[PDB]
Amino acid sequence: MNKAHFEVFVDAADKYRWRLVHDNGNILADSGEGYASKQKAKQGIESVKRNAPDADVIEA
Amino acid sequence: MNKAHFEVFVDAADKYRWRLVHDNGNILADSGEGYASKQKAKQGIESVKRNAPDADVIEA
Repeated sequence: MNKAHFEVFVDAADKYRWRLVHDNGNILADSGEGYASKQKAKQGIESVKRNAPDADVIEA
Repeated sequence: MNKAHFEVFVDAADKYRWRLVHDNGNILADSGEGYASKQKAKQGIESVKRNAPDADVIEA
């Protein structure tokens, strides 16, 4: 029912990162970290999809 | 079934952002955005929970 998709790309330091983008083109989320493997980047996405929908937001 | 939680904080420019952190203490995701409203930060989280678990990852 959503309109969005993840995209893994390379950082300025040749690192694998990702960002979630809505149909409009706004950044919804980002990997936060950077790594030297595309797999790990994708693992971050799957890690978030497995925690994000249940994780509670607190104001630090 | 998970171990994580969202946390909203201030950027170097007085902006409200957030990051998802697992029990391990690793950054799973980040807002990617940065704005002067705490509400917007939290809106980003809810928006990601509404797109992330359904969004498909593309390797750019």
